[PDB]
Amino acid sequence: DVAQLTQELGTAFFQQQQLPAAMADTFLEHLCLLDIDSEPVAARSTSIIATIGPASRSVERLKEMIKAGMNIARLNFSHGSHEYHAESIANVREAVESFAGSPLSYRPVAIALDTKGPPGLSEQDVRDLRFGVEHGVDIVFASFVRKASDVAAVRAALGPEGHGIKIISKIENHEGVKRFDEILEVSDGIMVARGDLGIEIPAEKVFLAQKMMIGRCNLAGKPVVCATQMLESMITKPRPTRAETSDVANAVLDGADCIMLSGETAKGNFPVEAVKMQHAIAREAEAAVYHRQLFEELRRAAPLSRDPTEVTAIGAVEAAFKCCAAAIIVLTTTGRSAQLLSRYRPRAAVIAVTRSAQAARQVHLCRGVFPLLYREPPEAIWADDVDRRVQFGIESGKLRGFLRVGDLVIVVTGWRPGSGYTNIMRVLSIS
Amino acid sequence: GTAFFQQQQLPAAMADTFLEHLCLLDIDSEPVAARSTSIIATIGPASRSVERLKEMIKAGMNIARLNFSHGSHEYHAESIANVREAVESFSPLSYRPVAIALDTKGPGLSEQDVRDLRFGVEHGVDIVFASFVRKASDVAAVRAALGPEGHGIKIISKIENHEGVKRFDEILEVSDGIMVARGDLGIEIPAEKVFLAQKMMIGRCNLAGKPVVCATQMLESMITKPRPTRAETSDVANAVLDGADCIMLSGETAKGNFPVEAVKMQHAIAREAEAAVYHRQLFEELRRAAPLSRDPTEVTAIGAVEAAFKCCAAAIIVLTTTGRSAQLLSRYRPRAAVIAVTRSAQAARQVHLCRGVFPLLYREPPEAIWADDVDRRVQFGIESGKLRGFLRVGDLVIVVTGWRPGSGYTNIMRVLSIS
Amino acid sequence: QQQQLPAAMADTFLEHLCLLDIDSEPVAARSTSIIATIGPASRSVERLKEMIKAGMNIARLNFSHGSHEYHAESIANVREAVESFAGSPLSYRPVAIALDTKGPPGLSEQDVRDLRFGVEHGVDIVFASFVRKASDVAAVRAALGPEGHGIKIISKIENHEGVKRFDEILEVSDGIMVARGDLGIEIPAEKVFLAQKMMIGRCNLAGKPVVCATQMLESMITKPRPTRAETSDVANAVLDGADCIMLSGETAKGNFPVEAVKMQHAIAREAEAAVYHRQLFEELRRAAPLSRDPTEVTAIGAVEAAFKCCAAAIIVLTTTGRSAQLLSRYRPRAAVIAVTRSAQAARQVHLCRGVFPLLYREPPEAIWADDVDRRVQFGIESGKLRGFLRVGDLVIVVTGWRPGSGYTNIMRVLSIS
Amino acid sequence: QQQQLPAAMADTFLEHLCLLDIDSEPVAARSTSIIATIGPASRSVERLKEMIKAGMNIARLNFSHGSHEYHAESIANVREAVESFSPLSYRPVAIALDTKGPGLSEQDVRDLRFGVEHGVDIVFASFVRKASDVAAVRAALGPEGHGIKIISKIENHEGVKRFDEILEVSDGIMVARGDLGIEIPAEKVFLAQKMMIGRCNLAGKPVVCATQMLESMITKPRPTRAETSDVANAVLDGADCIMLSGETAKGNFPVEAVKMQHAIAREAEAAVYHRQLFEELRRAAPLSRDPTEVTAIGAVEAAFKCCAAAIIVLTTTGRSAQLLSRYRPRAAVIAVTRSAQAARQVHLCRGVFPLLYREPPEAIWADDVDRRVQFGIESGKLRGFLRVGDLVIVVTGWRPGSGYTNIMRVLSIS
Ligand SMILES: O=C1c2ccccc2C(=O)c2c1cc(S(=O)(=O)N1CCC(C(=O)O)CC1)c(O)c2O
Ligand SMILES: O=C1c2ccccc2C(=O)c2c1cc(S(=O)(=O)N1CCC(C(=O)O)CC1)c(O)c2O
Ligand SMILES: O=C1c2ccccc2C(=O)c2c1cc(S(=O)(=O)N1CCC(C(=O)O)CC1)c(O)c2O
Ligand SMILES: O=P(O)(O)OC[C@H]1O[C@](O)(COP(=O)(O)O)[C@@H](O)[C@@H]1O
Ligand SMILES: O=P(O)(O)OC[C@H]1O[C@](O)(COP(=O)(O)O)[C@@H](O)[C@@H]1O
Ligand SMILES: O=P(O)(O)OC[C@H]1O[C@](O)(COP(=O)(O)O)[C@@H](O)[C@@H]1O
Ligand SMILES: O=P(O)(O)OC[C@H]1O[C@](O)(COP(=O)(O)O)[C@@H](O)[C@@H]1O
Ligand SMILES: O=C([O-])C(=O)[O-]
Ligand SMILES: O=C([O-])C(=O)[O-]
Ligand SMILES: O=C([O-])C(=O)[O-]
Ligand SMILES: O=C([O-])C(=O)[O-]
Ligand SMILES: [Mg+2]
Ligand SMILES: [Mg+2]
Ligand SMILES: [Mg+2]
Ligand SMILES: [Mg+2]
Ligand SMILES: [Mg+2]
Repeated sequence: DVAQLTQELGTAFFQQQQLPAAMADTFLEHLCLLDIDSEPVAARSTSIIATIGPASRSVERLKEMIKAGMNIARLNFSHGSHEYHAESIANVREAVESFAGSPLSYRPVAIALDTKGPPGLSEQDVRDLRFGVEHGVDIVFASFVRKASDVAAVRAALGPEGHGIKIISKIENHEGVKRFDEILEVSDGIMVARGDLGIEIPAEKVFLAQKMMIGRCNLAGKPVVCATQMLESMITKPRPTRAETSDVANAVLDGADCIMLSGETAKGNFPVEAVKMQHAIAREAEAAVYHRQLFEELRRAAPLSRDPTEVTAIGAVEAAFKCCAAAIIVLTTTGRSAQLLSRYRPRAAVIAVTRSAQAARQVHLCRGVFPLLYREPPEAIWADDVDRRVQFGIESGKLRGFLRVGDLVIVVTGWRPGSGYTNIMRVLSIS
Repeated sequence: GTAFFQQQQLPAAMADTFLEHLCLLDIDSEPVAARSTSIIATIGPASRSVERLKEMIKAGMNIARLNFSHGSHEYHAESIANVREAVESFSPLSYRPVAIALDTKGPGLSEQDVRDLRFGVEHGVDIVFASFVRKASDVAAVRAALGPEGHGIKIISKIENHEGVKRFDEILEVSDGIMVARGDLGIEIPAEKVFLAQKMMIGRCNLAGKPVVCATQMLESMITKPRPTRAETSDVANAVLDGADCIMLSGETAKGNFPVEAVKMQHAIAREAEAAVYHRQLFEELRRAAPLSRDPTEVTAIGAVEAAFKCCAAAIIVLTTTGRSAQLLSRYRPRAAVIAVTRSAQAARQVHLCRGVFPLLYREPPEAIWADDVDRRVQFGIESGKLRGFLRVGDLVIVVTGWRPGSGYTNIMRVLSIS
Repeated sequence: QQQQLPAAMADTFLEHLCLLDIDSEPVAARSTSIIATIGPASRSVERLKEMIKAGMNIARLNFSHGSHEYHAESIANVREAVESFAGSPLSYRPVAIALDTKGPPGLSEQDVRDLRFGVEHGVDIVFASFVRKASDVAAVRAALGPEGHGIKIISKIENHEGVKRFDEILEVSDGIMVARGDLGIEIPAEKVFLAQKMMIGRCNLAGKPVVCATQMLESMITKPRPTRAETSDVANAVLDGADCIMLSGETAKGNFPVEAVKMQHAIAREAEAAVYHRQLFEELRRAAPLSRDPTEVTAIGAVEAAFKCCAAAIIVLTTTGRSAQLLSRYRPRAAVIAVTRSAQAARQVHLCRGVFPLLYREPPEAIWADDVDRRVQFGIESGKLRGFLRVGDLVIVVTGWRPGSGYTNIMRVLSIS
Repeated sequence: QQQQLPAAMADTFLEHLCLLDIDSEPVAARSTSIIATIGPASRSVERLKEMIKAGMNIARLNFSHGSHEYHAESIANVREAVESFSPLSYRPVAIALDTKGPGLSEQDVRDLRFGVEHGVDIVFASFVRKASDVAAVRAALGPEGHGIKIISKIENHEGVKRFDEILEVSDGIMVARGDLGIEIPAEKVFLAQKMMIGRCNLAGKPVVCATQMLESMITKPRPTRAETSDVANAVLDGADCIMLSGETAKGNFPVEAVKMQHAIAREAEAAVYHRQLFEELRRAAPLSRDPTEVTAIGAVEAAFKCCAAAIIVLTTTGRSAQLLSRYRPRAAVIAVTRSAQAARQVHLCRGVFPLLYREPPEAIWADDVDRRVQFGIESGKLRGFLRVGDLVIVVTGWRPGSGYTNIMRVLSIS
C-alpha cells in the first residue's frame, strides 16, 4: 500500500504531518494514531481574517500582522466613520505594497467590508456598500442575512461597478438558519456569525448550526467562515484558554475555509500574537483532517458533472493524493479553477497563478489556495505565455519552500484563453 | 408514531455518510434521551454549602471532585460530609448517587500523596484522580498506597505532560481510566497541540472500553460571567462528540459566582451533543476494532447493544454488583440509556465514570427466591425509569441479567415490552 | 488457520479473495441443503439410504412425470430409508418431501389433484411451477385444502412475467426457486445469471428461502466427475446466497446419483467457508428495517453474539421453525441447531441455510422451565455427539419467556460443560 | 436505465444485486477478451473470418497436438483472415502459443524457437510451478523474443502455493482448470480461481480463466445453465480473458461458442458493481511517483465523474493502457498505437480496445499526437463507442517514446 513510497521518501516523511493517522482504515483508528510529535510540514491552508481597529491600524503593526499570517482584513462598519475606515484601508494597502518588490515577499491581502445590518436593506448599508465599491473592497460580509432577497438587495446596492465583489452572507438568527439553502444558493459563501447566533438561538445549539452550515458549504463547494470569540481571552492575555485552542482546531476539523479574529485584533493587547496562535493551531488541525473519509464522502455526495473544470479538478486532486504531490499549480483568471480544486480538500497546496490582483485577494476565501500575482506582459504565442506562468509558479514554489527538487507537482491549465476552459492535468517532476 | 423520527437528530442519524449526517443536523430537533456524559464538579467555597450542593445535584452533578492541592484534611473531611448530607437528603425511585473523587497534589509518589490516599481510604472515597501519571509504576505506587482496604477504589490516571502522553498505552493498561488534564498539558506541551493529545487519548480509551474525562477551562468565563463564550460551548460539545465519558468543572464550580448555572450549561450542551453523535459509524467502528471475546459478559453486552439498536429500545436495564456489566454495555455506545440496578452504594457511585450509565441504588433486602429478587430489581429499574422520564408504557427495553448470584455471571439478554 | 478464517478477517472483499486458501480445510457442518429429485435411478430403499448418508436433505417428486401410485411408492421408500436410521442419534436425519407441480392460464385441473395428493400424503413443501403473479400463489394456497395450510409454497420463477412480477410473488410465497431450465428457454440464456443473482439477493433481503436449480452438475448424468463449469456453478450459487441447491436428472435418471449428492456436499462446504461474512452481515443489518418483533430483535442479538465469541452453535427452541428462520436470515457462521417437537417443522427448516433440525420426542415436563432446560441440554448433547460442540465451547441459546410459538425474546451465552 | 445503471448506483452490494434487471440492455462494448483454440473445426480461412466477426481476440495454438507444419498453416490462415478486414474498423488478433509442458523440456525449447520465428505475440507456459520455470521460458525465447508476453499456466498444487513468486516474474496468469481440477480436489478449484484472479487484479496483471467453460457446446448448439453461469462468474470475479478449448478446436459449433461467450461477457460486465470495485482497487493500489501510474488513476477518476464514454490513450508498448485497465473503468480504454504487436497483445487487458494507427505521419510531433487522438475519436464514432456530445478523457505524454505519459485532458466530442 505505502511500502514502495516509504522506501523512496523515507520513514521520516511518513511520520510527519499526521501521515500515520491519515493512512488509518477507520475514523476511530485515525484518532488513536494522532501524535503530538508528528510535526506539520504543509503551509497553513485556512485563511485568517483579522478585524482592523485601534490596536491593528498602524502601518508598522499591519506589516507584523501580514508576516504573522493575516490574509483578509475586516472593516466593521458597525463602528467608526467612512474617514476612519478609508484610513484603515490606506494603511493596509501601504503595508501590503511594502512587500511588492518580489513574488517571494508579496502576499496579497483581501479587504472585506462587514455591514452594520438591518426590515430589509438599511439606508446606512446602502451608503456603506457604495463606499466599499468606491474604495475597491474585495468582499462584503453582509450582516443578518435572513432570506435570498436580502442578498439580492446587497448585490443591487453594489451596482454595476461592484459585480466582481464577493458576497459572504452572515447567518446570525433562527430565520437565517432555517432559510439557509436559499441563502447559500445566491451567496458566494457564508459566515457563521456566532456572536449574534448565540443570542438569537439557545447557546447550546450554536455548535449544531455551525457544523450543519460548514457541512452544507463544503458539499456546495462554497467558502465558509467561522467567526466570533475564537480566542476571546487573548484580548487581555498573551495565551488563550484550553477551550479557545480547541474551538479553533475544531472549526478547521469541521471544514471551515476561514477563521476570524474580532476584538482579539481590533482592540486587544496582543493582535500579532492572536494571529500567530490561529496560524499555529490551524496548521496542526489541517494535518489532523481525515482526508481518506473526507475525499470519499465528497466524491459520493457530489453529483456527476459534465463541466470540464470540475472533472479536471477531481482528477488533479486524485493524482495529487496518489503521489503525495507537494503542490497543484493552477492558472486562473477569476479564481474558479482554484476554488474547484479547493472543494476536494487536497493535502497538496493549490498554487494559483493569476494576472487579476482582485482574484489573487479573493481566493484567500478558499481553503488551501495560495495566490501568486503574475505581472509580466503577455507573450506573443499563447502556449508560451501559459508555459511561462506555469514556470513562474514552479520557480516561486521552489524559492518559497513549497517545492523541492525531486517533488512531483500536478499542473492544471486550459485549452484556450479566457475563463472557463480549464480541462488539462499534467504530472511534472521538479528539477 | 410520526414526530418520533423528527426528534433527537434522527434524520441526521439515518444518513449514509458523515458529511450528509452533518448537513442534516437540525437546531429544531429536540433531544429526548437522558443526558449520558457525566458531569464532575470540583468542590470549593462556591459549592460547599449543603443547600447549594442539593441544587447542584438537581442541576446534574454526578461526581464531586476534591482537589487535594488546596485545603487541609479537615477541610476535605467537611467537604465529604456536606456532599454526603446533600446526597442522602434525597424517595428511592428518584435518588441520584453521587461519587466522591480525590484529586491528588502530585509528585515518584510523594509523602503527602501517601497521607492523602490513606485519608481517602479512611473516608470511603470512590475514585482517585492521580496527578501527573508518567508511567505504569506511578499507578502501581498509588494502588499500593491505597492498601488492602482500598482495592475497590477506581484509579483514573491524569495525563499532564509529554512523558504521560508518550507512555499512554502502558498507563492505560494498568489504570481504570484516564483524565485529559488540559491545564498542565497546555503548559507542558505547546498549547496548539493539546487538541491532538485529547482526541488521541479519547479514541484510545473508547477502543479500550475504559472511561476518559475531559478537564479544565471548559466553561472558564462562567467563573465571573453568567453565560459562556462561543468557544466554551463549542469545547464542551466537541469533547462529547470526541467520545469523552465525563466532562469536568474546576474554578466554575469551586470558586466562581455561577456553580449551579455552570452545571446546568454542561448538562444542556451534553444533551444536544449526544443526539448529534453519528452512531451508524461509531457502532460499526467500535465493533470492528473490539477483539473477539470468550467472556460471557462481553458477548452478552454486544448482543444486547445490537438488539437495542434494532428495536430503538428506550433503555437497557442491567443488574450489576461491581458495575462491570454496565461498563461493558457502555463501551459499545448504545443510544438506549443503560439503567444499572445495584445494591452496592460504591458501584452505583463509580458507574458515573461510564457514558450512558444511570445508576439506581436498590435498598430492599434479598427475596428468599433468587428469581423473584432479580425480577423485583428489574421492576425497580422500570418504575424508576417511568418516574424519571426514561420509559413509557409501550416502550421496548433490553434486560441484562446473569445465571447465578454474585459478580461475573452475566449471560442473558431479554427483550421486554413495558406495561 | 482453518475454514478460511484468514480471508474472513480481511478488511475488503478484494483482500478476502486474495486470502482464500486451498489448504484451509472446512470444519463447519455443510449448511446449504441439497434437494435430490427422486426417479428411476434413486427410488430404491437401498439407494435412498446411500443418498441420505451422502447428504440429501429434501426429496423432490416431479409430478410432470409418473402416476400418483408411482410417487406414493417413492414417498414410502424415502420414509422407509429415513426411518432405517431412527435407532442411532448420530445418523438419524429428517428428510423433507417436496412435490413439484406439472404447471399451468391459471391453476390446472391436474395441479389441483396433485396438490390434493400432496396434502393426503403429508408432503412438507410444494415447488409451484410457472408462478407468474400473486394470484397464482393464492390459487395454490387455496388448493392446499383445509388440512395443508402448514405446507410451504416455494414459487418457481420460470419466465419473463415471473421475473417482472417477482416482488408481488415473493411477498405471498414462503420462498422461491430459480428454475433455470425453463428460465433459460423463456428469456435469453445469457441473462439467466442476472435473474438468479437478483432473486437470490431479494430473497436474502426478505429472509425467505431461495433454491438454485437445474443443470448444476448435468454432465454427471453420464460421467463420474463433473466439468470445471459445473463445480464453479455450485460454488457460486452458495456464494450468491442460495439456501438450497438442487439435482434433477443427476439423481432422477443418471448413472451416478450418490456421487452427484457427494459432489454438491463437498463443494457447498468449501463455498460456505469462503463467504465474506464481514460484509454480508453489515449489509444485511443495514438493509433490514428496524423491528419491534422480539423474535427478530433476539435473532440479530444472538447472531452478533455468536460472531463475537466464534460460537460453535446457536441452539434455538422452535415449534414452527420461525425463530430458526430469523436466525438463518443473518447468515451466522455458527450452526443453528433447531430443537423442535414438530416433525413437520424439523423437515421444513432444511429450506433455511445453516439450520440443523433435531426432533425431540420426550413427553412434556410438568414444570415449563424444566422442559425448556431438558431441550437445551438435548441440543447440547446432540451437538457433542455430532461433532458440532466440545466441553469449553461457547454456544448461544435462544428461547422465549412463555410456552407456545411467537414469544422468542431471550438470548443466553452458555459455556459447554 | 440501460447498462444496469440503477444497480450501479446502489449503496450496498446486496442492494446492487436486488436491482439487477434482465430488461436493462448492455450498451458498452464487450471488454473481456475471448481466446479461441484453433484446430480442425476452426482452421479454415472462411471459418476464421466468422470467428473474428463473432468476437475472437486471441487465437490459441495448442502445441501438445499437431506438428510445426500444422501450426504454421493455422497461423497463416489466422493472419489471412485478419488481414481480409477499413482502417477505422480493423480488429487486431493476437497469436498465442500454448506449450506442451515439462524443468524446460527439449520439445518446449524447439516449440518456443518456432514461436519466435513465426512472430507469436504470447506464450501460455504450461505447468509453471516456480519463478525459475518462467526464467527458463524467457531464456528459450532468446534476444529476438524479448517482446513476447509470458502468461504462466497454474495447473497444480505447487503453482498455487508459489503463486506470488510466479506472478512477480510473469506478464500474467492462466487459471488452467483442466489440470488444476485433477491435481487438486475438484471442489477446491473455485477457491484457487478466485484467489488468483483477485491477486492478478491487485497486481494489475492480466488473468485468463480457462477450460470447460462451454464444454457441452462441443456437441450441442446451446450451453447448459452451469456453463453460462461459469462464464458470467469468471467476468464478475475479475478475469481479463475467457477461453474456449475443445469448443472451438474440435466442436461442431465453434462460431456459436464464441458468440455465446461474447453475449454473456457483455451482460456480466454491465453487472459489475463498480462503486465497490473502483474504491477497493484505488485503496489497494500503492502510492506511486511514476507519472504514468499517477496519470492513470487521475484519468479513471475523471472518467467516472463525467460518465465518460471512453478514455483515449496513446501507447507504444501498451503499458499506459494496462495502467488505466487495472482500475476497471466503465469507460472503454481506446488504445491508439503504431505497434502491430502491442495492438495484438493489449487484448490481454480487460476493457482495452486496440486501434492500429496507419495514417500518414505529421511533421510536427504535437500535430501528430493530435491526429492520433482524432483517429481514436473517428474510430470510436464508427464503432459505436462515441457519439457527438459525449465527454472523453485523453491520455498522452510530454515527449515521443515509451514511458513519458503524464497528461490527462477532458474533451467534448464534436
Ligand atoms: O484554574 C485551574 C488551572 C489552571 C491552569 C492549569 C491547571 C489548573 C488546575 O489544575 C485547576 C484549576 C482550578 C481549580 S479550582 O477548582 O478553581 N480550585 C479547587 C480548589 C480551590 C478552590 O476551591 O477554589 C482552588 C482551586 C482546580 O481544582 C484545578 O485542578
Ligand atoms: O425420467 C423420469 C421418470 C421416468 C419414469 C417415471 C417417473 C419419472 C420421474 O418422475 C422423473 C424423470 C425425470 C426427471 S429429471 O430428469 O430429473 N428432470 C430433468 C430436468 C427437468 C427440467 O428441466 O425441469 C426436471 C427434472 C424428473 O424430474 C422426474 O421426477
Ligand atoms: O491442437 C489440436 C490439434 C492439432 C492437430 C491435429 C488435431 C488437433 C485436435 O484434434 C485438437 C487440438 C486441440 C484441442 S484443444 O481443444 O485445444 N484441447 C482441449 C483440452 C485442453 C484445454 O482444456 O485447455 C487443451 C487441448 C482439441 O480438443 C483437439 O481435438
Ligand atoms: O479559473 P478560470 O477563471 O476559469 O480561468 C482558467 C483559464 O485560465 C487559462 O489557463 C489561461 O487563460 P488566459 O491565458 O486567458 O489567462 C485558460 O486556459 C483557462 O480557461
Ligand atoms: O456486573 P457484575 O459485577 O459482574 O454483576 C453481575 C451479576 O449480577 C447478577 O445479575 C445478580 O446478582 P446478585 O443477585 O448477586 O445481585 C448476577 O447474575 C450477575 O453475575
Ligand atoms: O419459532 P417459534 O415457532 O415461534 O417457537 C418459539 C417458541 O419456543 C419456545 O422457546 C418454547 O416453547 P414451547 O415450550 O411451547 O416449545 C417459546 O418460548 C417460543 O415462543
Ligand atoms: O504506453 P507507453 O508504451 O509508455 O507509450 C506512451 C508514449 O506514447 C506517447 O503518447 C506518444 O509517443 P510517440 O509519438 O513516440 O508514439 C508518448 O508521449 C508516451 O510516452
Ligand atoms: O456579526 C458578527 O460577527 C457576530 O454576531 O458574530
Ligand atoms: O490537574 C488538572 O486538572 C489540570 O492540570 O488540568
Ligand atoms: O422446472 C424446473 O426445475 C426448471 O425449469 O428449471
Ligand atoms: O492446460 C490447460 O489449459 C488446462 O489444463 O486447463
Ligand atoms: Mg453579528
Ligand atoms: Mg494539573
Ligand atoms: Mg414439474
Ligand atoms: Mg420448469
Ligand atoms: Mg493443462
